[PDB]
Amino acid sequence: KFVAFLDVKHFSPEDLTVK
Repeated sequence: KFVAFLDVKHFSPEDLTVK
């Protein structure tokens, strides 16, 4: 969840891991 390094973007199509 929240994988965009934006910390303000709901979800992302480039999810790699839990991070």
